[PDB]
Amino acid sequence: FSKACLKNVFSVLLIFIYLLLMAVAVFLVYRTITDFREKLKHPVMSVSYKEVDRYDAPGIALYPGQAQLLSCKHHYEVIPPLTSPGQPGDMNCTTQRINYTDPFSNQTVKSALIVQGPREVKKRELVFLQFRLNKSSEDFSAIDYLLFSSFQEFLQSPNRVGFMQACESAYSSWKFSGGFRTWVKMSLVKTKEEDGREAVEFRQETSVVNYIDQRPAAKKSAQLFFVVFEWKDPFIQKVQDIVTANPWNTIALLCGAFLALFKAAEFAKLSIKWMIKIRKRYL
Amino acid sequence: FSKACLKNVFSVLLIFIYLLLMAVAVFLVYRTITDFREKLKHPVMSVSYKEVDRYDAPGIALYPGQAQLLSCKHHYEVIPPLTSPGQPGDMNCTTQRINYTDPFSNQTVKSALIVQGPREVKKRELVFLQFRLNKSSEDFSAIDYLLFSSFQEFLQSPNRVGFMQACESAYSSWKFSGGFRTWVKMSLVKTKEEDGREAVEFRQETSVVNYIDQRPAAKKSAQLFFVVFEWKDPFIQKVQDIVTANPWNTIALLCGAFLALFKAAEFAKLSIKWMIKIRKRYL
Amino acid sequence: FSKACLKNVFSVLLIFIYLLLMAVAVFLVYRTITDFREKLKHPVMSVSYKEVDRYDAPGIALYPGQAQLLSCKHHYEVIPPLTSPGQPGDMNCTTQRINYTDPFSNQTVKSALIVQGPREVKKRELVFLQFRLNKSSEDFSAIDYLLFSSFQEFLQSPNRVGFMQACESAYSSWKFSGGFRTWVKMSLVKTKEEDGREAVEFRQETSVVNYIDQRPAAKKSAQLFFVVFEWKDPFIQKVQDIVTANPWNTIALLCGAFLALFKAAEFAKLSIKWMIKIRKRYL
Ligand SMILES: *[C@@H]1O[C@H](CO)[C@@H](O)[C@H](O)[C@H]1NC(C)=O
Ligand SMILES: *[C@@H]1O[C@H](CO)[C@@H](O)[C@H](O)[C@H]1NC(C)=O
Ligand SMILES: *[C@@H]1O[C@H](CO)[C@@H](O)[C@H](O)[C@H]1NC(C)=O
Ligand SMILES: *[C@@H]1O[C@H](CO)[C@@H](O)[C@H](O)[C@H]1NC(C)=O
Ligand SMILES: *[C@@H]1O[C@H](CO)[C@@H](O)[C@H](O)[C@H]1NC(C)=O
Ligand SMILES: *[C@@H]1O[C@H](CO)[C@@H](O)[C@H](O)[C@H]1NC(C)=O
Ligand SMILES: *[C@@H]1O[C@H](CO)[C@@H](O)[C@H](O)[C@H]1NC(C)=O
Ligand SMILES: *[C@@H]1O[C@H](CO)[C@@H](O)[C@H](O)[C@H]1NC(C)=O
Ligand SMILES: *[C@@H]1O[C@H](CO)[C@@H](O)[C@H](O)[C@H]1NC(C)=O
Ligand SMILES: *[C@@H]1O[C@H](CO)[C@@H](O)[C@H](O)[C@H]1NC(C)=O
Ligand SMILES: *[C@@H]1O[C@H](CO)[C@@H](O)[C@H](O)[C@H]1NC(C)=O
Ligand SMILES: *[C@@H]1O[C@H](CO)[C@@H](O)[C@H](O)[C@H]1NC(C)=O
Repeated sequence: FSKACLKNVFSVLLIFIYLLLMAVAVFLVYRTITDFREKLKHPVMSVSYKEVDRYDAPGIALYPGQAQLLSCKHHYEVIPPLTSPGQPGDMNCTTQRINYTDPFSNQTVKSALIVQGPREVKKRELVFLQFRLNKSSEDFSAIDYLLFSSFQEFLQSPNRVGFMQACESAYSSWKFSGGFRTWVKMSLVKTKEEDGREAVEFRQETSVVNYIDQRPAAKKSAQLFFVVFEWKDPFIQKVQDIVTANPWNTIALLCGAFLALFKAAEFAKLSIKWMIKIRKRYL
Repeated sequence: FSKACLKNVFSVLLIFIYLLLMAVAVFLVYRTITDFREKLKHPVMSVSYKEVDRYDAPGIALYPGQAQLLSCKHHYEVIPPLTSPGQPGDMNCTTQRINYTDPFSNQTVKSALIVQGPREVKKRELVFLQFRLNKSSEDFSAIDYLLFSSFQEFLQSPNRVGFMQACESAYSSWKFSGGFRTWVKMSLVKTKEEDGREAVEFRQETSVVNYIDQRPAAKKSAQLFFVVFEWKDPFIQKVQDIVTANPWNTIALLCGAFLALFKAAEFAKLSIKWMIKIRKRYL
Repeated sequence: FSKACLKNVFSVLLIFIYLLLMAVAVFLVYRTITDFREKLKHPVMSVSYKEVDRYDAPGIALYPGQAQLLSCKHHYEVIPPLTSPGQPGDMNCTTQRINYTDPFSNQTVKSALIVQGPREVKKRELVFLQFRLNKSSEDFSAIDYLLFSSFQEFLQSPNRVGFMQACESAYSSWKFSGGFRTWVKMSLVKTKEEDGREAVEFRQETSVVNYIDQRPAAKKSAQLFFVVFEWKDPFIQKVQDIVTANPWNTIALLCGAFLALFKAAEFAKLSIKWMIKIRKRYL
């Protein structure tokens, strides 16, 4: 009746209390393990993928030098035929300009043009950029570009100079050539270091397409650069410490270890009792 | 004797029965967990690789437009020197032609030429294709291609039109340029969605090689396209829900949780008995 | 006092002995499982990443044929402007030459030039190579290259001929074109087979940049090849058998299975005692 129900309730709450205590002990051991692992250098890391409905707009830092940005536009899955190559027109995108001292030599000041990238991967959104360089005594006509995760973070950055140097430290620098159109499909990788900081890196796939110049031969001295930026897939890659990335495996291992210790203690007590009984029976 | 053996057999079969019951309960809990997980959106997914002796022949959907397929051939690890570039000859491969309305605009009807790809990765099998385009008023001379997993599935597809649209929805579209030879190394990725459907995607690595035209200057108006398709490695990538991909980790976690619950119940019973005995001894 | 301390010490050492025995049994079962898995063909494999402070210098096997290696140099993050393209000069790197019969046809003897690659990824170390080919009646001007893990291993190899054939068996062969500069970012993948042997493979990302030739028109007959080699990131990928790569998950599963078996045995004994008591009470 009432007494049996009260006893059952007391037993259930005591079970819950002991479960809470066991969870606390297991969590403390896991916290100790993670604290030890965080101070290791070069640990083994695991990989995971996560799908996104829409991407945060990335930042494309271009280094045209003397080349003038002729045109930048947003398109969906297709680029309409060029109205007049080599002519300025239709320049309407979110762009910023930043000068910063190169972190590797300190002799050269890099001037970068930051462009907001595309967001809608599931609609094949494209950012199409056209540059024109009048003349250059240098060989290997190319424009260098760099990719970073967020344009908004750069916009609200307190420094905006150390941000660009930190971006240059990342391994996301490439070049695209003149006289060609480069289709770039970018992929996002995020690595979680033991300090808690996130390092963002970009993979790329490229398609290089020759450009046919029907402009007059007198106008062929200038060089035209065409580049297209889009997201390859809605999957973001995440590299994280193998123990920290999957806490549940370590929790299961620790629970098994504790239960094994309890079992071993019970067997030791049983063996002690057995030996005591054997000694008593013998003498 | 007989009685002891019978008792031992009964105990062993009872142990097996209880093990079956525990396995049934653990499987039911795992099934409930997976049913909950399947209705989540954008979960964390794990990656695995599997080696294959031979590949299923893929489907290469090319969009030449006005370009004529001059030649297609299968080679092993090397391509013999061209007998006569720009001339038709040696066109012998499994090819099919399909017209379908583009799923993104519905104004344009895409005409695709499907080619059966290579299978023997361990023999470096190559599919070599040569196209020729007489003239084109458009710039950016390129031919678009798409990759899908199985040519046989397309061959036996009941629709053959929705199949191509679904393939176009996948993120496996690229282009290759004229006046160059493009060596394409493809890699296969298969993603298992929670609905049970498999999404197939292709990664690519490209080598672009300039083509030297020794044909007469009067014949240089036409543009030549050369493309090579082969498998990069015998490893197929598989991306799957992290809980579903490794059921054994979840099984171990659930077994540990159940044993912890049993241990907690035993400790609660022991504590109840201890307190009852203490109360009896005190008064 | 002394007796209680001695009893506690004996109990603790017996607990340790039983824990050692349980660990031995679990390790034996895991060893049996791994021995069974090692004889499987095409198993499921997991992936992990490991960071490195510095890379072991790789081996770049180039196949110039009739092209002469004009220049090879080591640079950090930037290549100074060319003093005089097409002219020999500044050839100072660790290079070796090897002839070996091709393992696929045995009719052709491949002559390879091995170059020691870069090591310091965190300093963006670059290996820059320039070749010059006087004339060639063949089309598709390209130079084939292959990548292998260690130059030192090739240097101390007892055979040096079977080593190159085994390297050619690996899926790390590409080409780079003349009249262009190819920036190659390489990534290292190591696969552990069940036999214990390690297979090394290379991924690559390429940037192709057009080269502007201001040399006199009489000197344009020769073709110039420019290639740059560097490491993309300090992360090495490792693909290994899923059971062997994460032994701790299997250890946790086996510990849970053993504890479940012990629990089932205890429940069977309790049920046997219950039924015996019920039979005694009834009659
Ligand atoms: C495009 O440019 C025009 C003028 O250059 C501007 O008024 C318009 O807002 C721009 N649209 C977008 C989407 O950038
Ligand atoms: C940045 O440097 C460029 C020259 O490279 C020049 O426009 C000026 O010095 C700087 N621009 C601004 C807006 O500070
Ligand atoms: C360049 O200047 C920066 C900041 O003053 C310094 O940290 C770096 O060591 C310098 N590099 C040299 C002197 O090579
Ligand atoms: C530089 O480019 C402009 C295009 O904005 C062109 O009008 C001008 O003629 C070019 N300079 C020379 C010297 O041709
Ligand atoms: C190659 O083509 C010829 C005729 O064009 C045909 O008879 C032969 O069967 C073809 N072989 C292959 C392997 O496609
Ligand atoms: C497909 O379209 C092409 C024109 O693009 C033309 O051959 C014809 O209309 C269609 N071919 C077939 C076989 O239905
Ligand atoms: C194109 O037509 C298809 C099928 O009729 C339709 O689903 C799609 O919304 C249309 N797109 C438009 C009207 O932009
Ligand atoms: C079109 O290509 C064919 C090759 O099949 C060639 O004979 C013909 O002359 C070309 N057309 C023109 C107008 O040159
Ligand atoms: C560069 O070459 C010169 C002579 O060609 C040689 O003396 C020097 O040791 C070389 N340095 C390096 C770093 O290879
Ligand atoms: C290797 O072959 C080349 C010709 O391809 C020639 O130098 C010679 O036969 C061999 N060289 C050496 C050093 O054995
Ligand atoms: C080429 O020679 C090698 C070694 O003698 C042999 O293993 C291979 O089968 C040969 N290939 C042929 C005859 O096609
Ligand atoms: C071959 O190349 C050399 C450069 O070392 C050059 O001097 C020579 O003239 C070339 N041969 C011919 C036939 O031009």
